[PDB]
Amino acid sequence: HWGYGKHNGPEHWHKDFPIAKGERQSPVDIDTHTAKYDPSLKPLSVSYDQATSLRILNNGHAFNVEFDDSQDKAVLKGGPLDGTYRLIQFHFHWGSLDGQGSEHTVDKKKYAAELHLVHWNTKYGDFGKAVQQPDGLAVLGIFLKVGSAKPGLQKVVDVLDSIKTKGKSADFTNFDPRGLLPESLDYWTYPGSLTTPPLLECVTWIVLKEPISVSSEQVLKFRKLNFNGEGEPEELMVDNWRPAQPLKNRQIKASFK
Ligand SMILES: NS(=O)(=O)c1nnc(NS(=O)(=O)c2ccccc2)s1
Ligand SMILES: [Zn+2]
Repeated sequence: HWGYGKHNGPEHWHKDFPIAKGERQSPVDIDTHTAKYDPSLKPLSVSYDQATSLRILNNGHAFNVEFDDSQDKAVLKGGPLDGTYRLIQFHFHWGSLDGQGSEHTVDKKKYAAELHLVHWNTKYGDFGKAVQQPDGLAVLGIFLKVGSAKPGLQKVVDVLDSIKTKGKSADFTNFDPRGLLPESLDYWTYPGSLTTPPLLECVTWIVLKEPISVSSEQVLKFRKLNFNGEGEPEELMVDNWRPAQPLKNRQIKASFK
């Protein structure tokens, strides 16, 4: 099965998922001097006041926090988007060391981790249909740097011991993702793909300029998770990030100058 090890990592994915060598794969390095300011881009509208989290799951390559998306509770609109996108899950990618872990990079700089808030376009009726469309998903990406603790993250950090191995899940209600956002919503955007198999090219990426800071202790707890199932030999869940892919015939646009 695919994963992040030496024998089944990103460099091998293309044998089972040939779209890995596609025209708009992600992630990609954001060159801040060649990104184009676009004054036509609108501010992001993040409406998370009615979000309903349900549970947290270790899926063997990350942990997902899942939300109820049966109704327009937590939605993303505006920015480069047309239409309403519903939040369905968030997850992180992180490194074994503080100098790596993010998927996108900024002028080749890597961050300690990257938060992905995944949303789908409600005009396609369900998530499975949305992932088959070029504008079906919108993922909000937020960088994490190591510094002062993020109070909003601690609820997540404290439950990780309950889902240490693959396939474990726990109830995770009344979590407010607003506590994970930076102060500013300035962003870069480009058309891209999921960064894990099946690597579908259905994503409008929105990457926030301002990182959030988390403490060393907080990220350390991430690194104690396991890729393996219970009873299996222990493999720590670290470096679950895909390297930057070529930009090809794409333009990254900036919401700010
Ligand atoms: N890193 S990333 O692109 O946001 C994603 N990686 N895995 C994801 N999972 S997911 O959206 O629930 C998903 C699950 C099944 C098929 C397509 C997408 S999103
Ligand atoms: Zn992701």
